[PDB]
Order: sequence, then C-alpha cells, then structure tokens
Amino acid sequence: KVFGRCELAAAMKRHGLDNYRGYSLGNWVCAAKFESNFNTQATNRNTDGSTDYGILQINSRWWCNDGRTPGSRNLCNIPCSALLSSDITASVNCAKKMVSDGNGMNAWVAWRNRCKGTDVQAWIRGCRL
Repeated sequence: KVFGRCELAAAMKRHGLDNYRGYSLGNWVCAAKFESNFNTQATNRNTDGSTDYGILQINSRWWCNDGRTPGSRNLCNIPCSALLSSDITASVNCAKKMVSDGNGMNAWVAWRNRCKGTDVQAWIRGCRL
C-alpha cells in the first residue's frame, strides 16, 4: 500500500510515534518518504546480502528474519514479510526498538542525510491530525 503524506502521519500518530524518543512526527514522515516513498511493499538488497523491508526499510541482519541472511539476529522477532503489510503496526513496533538502540534516528541513512536538521514540520503541514 502506498500511503498519502497525511494519511501516514495520522496512522503513525495513532501508533504513538509522535515525539517517541523526542522525535517529532515530521521526522518519521520524512524518513518514510525518503526510505520507501510511502510504499509498504518496498524492499532493497544490500551488498552484504541483507535486505531492507517496508515503509521504514528495516534491515534483515538485525531486526527481522527473512530466512536468507546468515547471522541475522531477529531483534523484533518477526518474519521480514510482516514489515510489508498495509497495516503498519509491525513496522512501527520494530522502529521503536531500533530508534531506542542508542543511535536514535541516525540508524536510518536517508533520515540522517535528507531529514536531519531540515524543517521537518513541513511534512505534516496542512494535515488534519
């Protein structure tokens, strides 16, 4: 499912992401935009053989099991396919663990390079929240 900007913002808020670990909602919407372009079915293979899944592009080496990443840790205890659902609950619950990992949102390369330090408020601008 390809979310619309404001539809995603509202779903993430309902799921408790607004200000989770101090990151405003605009940060999470910006991250999703640049990570998957609001597409829940997005996947990308990395050179180390791992794969990034879903709306927030969560990696198989540490967070989910895809049955094809040797040494994977599966910290969120879910099959990576669950991260591609139209229902973003699993993606959100796993993201809460990642962001709490000590590195904050820097864990997401597109957030660090394209969202960090920018006017993230624009991402929820105009939405009925």
